[PDB]
Amino acid sequence: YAYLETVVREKLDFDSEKICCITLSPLNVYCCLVCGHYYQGRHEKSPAFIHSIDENHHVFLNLTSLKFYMLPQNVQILHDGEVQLLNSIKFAAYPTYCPKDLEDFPRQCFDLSNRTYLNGFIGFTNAATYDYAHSVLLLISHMVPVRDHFLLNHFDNQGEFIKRLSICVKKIWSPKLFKHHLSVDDFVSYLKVREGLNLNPIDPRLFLLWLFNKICSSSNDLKSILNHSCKGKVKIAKSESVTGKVIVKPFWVLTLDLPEFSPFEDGNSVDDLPQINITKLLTKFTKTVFELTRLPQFLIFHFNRFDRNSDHPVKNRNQTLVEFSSELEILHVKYRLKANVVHVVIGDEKSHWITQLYDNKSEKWIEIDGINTTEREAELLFLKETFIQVWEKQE
Ligand SMILES: [Zn+2]
Repeated sequence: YAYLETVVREKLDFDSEKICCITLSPLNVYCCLVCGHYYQGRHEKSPAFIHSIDENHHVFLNLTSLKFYMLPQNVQILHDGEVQLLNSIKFAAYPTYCPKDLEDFPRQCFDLSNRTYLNGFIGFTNAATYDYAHSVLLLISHMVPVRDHFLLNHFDNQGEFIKRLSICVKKIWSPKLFKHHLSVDDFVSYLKVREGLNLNPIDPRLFLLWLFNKICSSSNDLKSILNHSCKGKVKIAKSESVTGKVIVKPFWVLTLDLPEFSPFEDGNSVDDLPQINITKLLTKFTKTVFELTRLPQFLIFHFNRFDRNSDHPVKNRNQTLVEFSSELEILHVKYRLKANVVHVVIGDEKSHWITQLYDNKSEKWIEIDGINTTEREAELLFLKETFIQVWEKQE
């Protein structure tokens, strides 16, 4: 254990692509726990073994089996579980939870630089590229029954996609992060390279639908939980008694169409701009007849901002001001707002996506924009352009 004082936790990032930085191989990759680079190991002549002699760095983590090794001794560090430093590092690579930990989530935590964060309510690097994916991962990680299943189970038997996704969800909730933000560049890049994710354009709705469908085709357990918790159903219906066509359509996400909008009208006050209350968008179902015949525990709405089959879809998007508060009722079933994905503008204008999430325990809204988090007031959330919302059914 003499070498454990050489470990430098601040250099360790386990969100990176798991490849050897010398051979670019993904096979048998180790992380050097002194400098944090990855090396294929661990036999003589391997990059990790050579690194250990030439750079004088001797403590490694096998990134696949999570066992610790001394090199060039080439011996496993046993009882790594009794060693605080080692527990800490193994937890950074693969957070573990028991049911009672979840009872005190979320809570204020501190990263290694003593920056405080509320666990589960953290941001992500490279929002310029992956903001649409950050919002979707946060949404699904904050649906308690889905989150709990990912945090408390292991997924070595359900294929590479489900294992990688489970690890993202486990890190999103980690109360012991070394730094208070995550990278999911490699996860999203893996989806494009190996799981055929190739939508262009893409946005939080298209990616949420893709990700729910991919989860369902990959895991029978998660399929049954998403089907039960998230999947709604709409029924559309119209001397000789005709019964008339009845379609029952399941949905993950219910699209609410906004009133016709002209991008060329300008004004200098909010009362000059079009507005509509969310309850009025739902009139369709609460007044051919449309009915929500299955109301899920989590009801996800999409506000149809974009006409993608016309020129400059972002610039010409429907900017009707959608008004909502934190509660809603649909034919006597009450819901409370839990998540709000907002569209921000930064050839066409470019979309940027930010995610606001509700914490029941402290009763605060936290807005996650890139790695920044800011509290927001509930009554003013609707002033930004809402795109997707998650509502949770109340007893
Ligand atoms: Zn090193």
